[PDB]
Amino acid sequence: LVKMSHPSGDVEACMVQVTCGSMTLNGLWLDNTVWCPRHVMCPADQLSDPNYDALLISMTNHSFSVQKHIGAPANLRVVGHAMQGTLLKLTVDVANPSTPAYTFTTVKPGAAFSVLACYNGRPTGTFTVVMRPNYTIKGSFLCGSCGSVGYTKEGSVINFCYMHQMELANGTHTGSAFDGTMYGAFMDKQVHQVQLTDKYCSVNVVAWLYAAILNGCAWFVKPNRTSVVSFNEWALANQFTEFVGTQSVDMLAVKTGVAIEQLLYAIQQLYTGFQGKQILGSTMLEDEFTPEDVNMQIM
Amino acid sequence: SGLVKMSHPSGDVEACMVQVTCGSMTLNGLWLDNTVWCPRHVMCPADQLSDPNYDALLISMTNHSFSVQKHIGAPANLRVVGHAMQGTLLKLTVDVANPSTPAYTFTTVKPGAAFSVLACYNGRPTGTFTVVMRPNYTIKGSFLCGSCGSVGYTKEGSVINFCYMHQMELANGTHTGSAFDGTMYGAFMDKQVHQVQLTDKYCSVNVVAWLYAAILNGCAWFVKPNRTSVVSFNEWALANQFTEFVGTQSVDMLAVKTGVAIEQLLYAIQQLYTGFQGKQILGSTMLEDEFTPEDVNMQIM
Ligand SMILES: COc1cccc2[nH]c(C(=O)N[C@@H](CC(C)C)C(=O)N[C@@H](C[C@@H]3CCNC3=O)C(=O)c3nc4ccccc4s3)cc12
Ligand SMILES: COc1cccc2[nH]c(C(=O)N[C@@H](CC(C)C)C(=O)N[C@@H](C[C@@H]3CCNC3=O)C(=O)c3nc4ccccc4s3)cc12
Repeated sequence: LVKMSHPSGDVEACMVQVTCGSMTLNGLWLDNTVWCPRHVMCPADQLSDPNYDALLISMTNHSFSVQKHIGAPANLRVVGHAMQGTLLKLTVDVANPSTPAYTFTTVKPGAAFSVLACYNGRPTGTFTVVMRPNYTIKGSFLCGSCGSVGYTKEGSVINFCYMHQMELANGTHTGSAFDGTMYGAFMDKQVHQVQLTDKYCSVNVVAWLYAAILNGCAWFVKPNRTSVVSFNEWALANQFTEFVGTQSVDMLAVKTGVAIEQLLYAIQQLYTGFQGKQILGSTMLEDEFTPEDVNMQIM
Repeated sequence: SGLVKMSHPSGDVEACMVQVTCGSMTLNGLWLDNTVWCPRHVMCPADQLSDPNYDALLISMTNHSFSVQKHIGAPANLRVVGHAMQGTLLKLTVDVANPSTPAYTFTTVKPGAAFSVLACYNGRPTGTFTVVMRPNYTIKGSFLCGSCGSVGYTKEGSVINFCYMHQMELANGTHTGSAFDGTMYGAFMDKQVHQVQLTDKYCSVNVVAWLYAAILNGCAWFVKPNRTSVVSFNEWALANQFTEFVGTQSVDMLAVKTGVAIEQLLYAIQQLYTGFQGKQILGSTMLEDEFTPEDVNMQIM
């Protein structure tokens, strides 16, 4: 089991640098559109309390500059601007000839996606995270990473789901979907913001227990069962997300012969502590791997 | 913690992966300029995998024995016009130079150092991850049948350093391969026989970096005034499944920034190994050695 992200090449060919005044960050160029965080527009004196409508009104196409540094580098001309939630939709005069097939999806808590971290329009690293139940991610981002992009891929279509915007007071990160809505209803302004209390992603804990059984670690499997409905009611009071079955979990159920309901019962017992024992070398429940991960990695 | 498993963006290496077939055997290869590198056991008949005679096998080959195809991006009219064997790898010469060859070197990676892996099947990139070379010359990767010829690399400036070509999964979950000079890591053999790795060890210098990352995040309950010298720690390490600590400039920057000395963390390690005393560090109840000093310097700064 490793943290496995998609190959980033197709997304690399879409990264650009966006400049507005003396401010810069990353943007994503698809077709004739460049997407980027709207706080490019924001003077340093207005970061803590910005008026984005007033700021956008004071912009012309000419306020915005877009540079591509990767591939055959190019200057693009901004021929239109618009604001969509927390994102800027610039229109440019050239279409990206390396535009992949893509959609815009919103990731759900517990689901994994790949992030391409960039600075000044240059990809520097790639990693994968799961969206946390409190709609933050446990990333690795520094000043200037804003506009870095998160995505999944089904076959050859890339599903863009995340554009990075902020690091909260705790170690964690958040950003917006490409409809422009910030995950977790956080605000793109320079203010201290307190996230909700996080939860265990139940379906990923289940996936992880199936991975243990697949590896010969099954000491926690008992005949006792907890129904999904019973589990989900118990989950409300215990900081666990609602469990929603999928095809991937069922395949692990069929492969191991252990029913989902036996592991939901197991989670309720192990949540109190492992009483001296370990599971896959761990003393705590692991929710950072998905059923798809376990399926694919241990095919 | 602000620490993730950070790989280099794979686009450079994706544009170099190809599929190499010899008879009815297939795996991945690496296309750079007029050369395609792939594991030599693509030459071996399944009946003979357990005991190959790669010298005899190579004599038996002609240029026409090998077929190379690039499926991704712009595809492949690739004709093999030369072949050769270098250690456990084949070096094939092809008549088209890869137009997307990155600046590259071949360097052997050392235990404790991290590198990016591009996992591929039948010439198609499917995933990327990063690993640290274990002190017993294995990596804890995620590889299935057909991943052979997948590549591990690091990147310095514009220069890709290719350090690993995938070859085997040992009887534990664990993986090994060769450097591009042709030598298998750990002197394993590329043949279909059971092989036992040497015992693995904690990478002391990476554990030190991780504790520094803890201090940088305000997690410093484990820091005491007590110290253990490098010499005394390294003598302790031979007795306790830890690698020799070798300090570097990257570790020094961490020590200066935090104001906690390496030797304080060497003492902390000796205590934390015996037990975390019901506490955790960066969300872990056990020492973590899969993050390098360079990792912490880059990701936390
Ligand atoms: C009292 O203030 C705080 C209290 C407690 C926690 C806090 N967090 C933040 C906060 O996150 N600010 C956002 C900015 C806001 C406006 C979205 C921000 O700095 N994003 C970074 C990535 C950040 C930085 C650290 N690593 C993270 O990934 C980024 O790349 C860029 N920002 C700008 C801004 C202007 C121009 C170019 C760029 S580029 C402020 C804050
Ligand atoms: C009784 O012998 C054993 C006892 C105990 C543990 C063992 N492990 C291995 C062993 O690993 N063999 C090598 C192959 C050898 C010869 C280096 C191998 O299967 N490589 C795989 C990747 C492996 C497979 C599972 N996931 C891993 O990454 C691969 O991709 C390909 N192999 C071939 C082989 C021939 C033609 C095309 C391809 S393509 C043998 C063995």
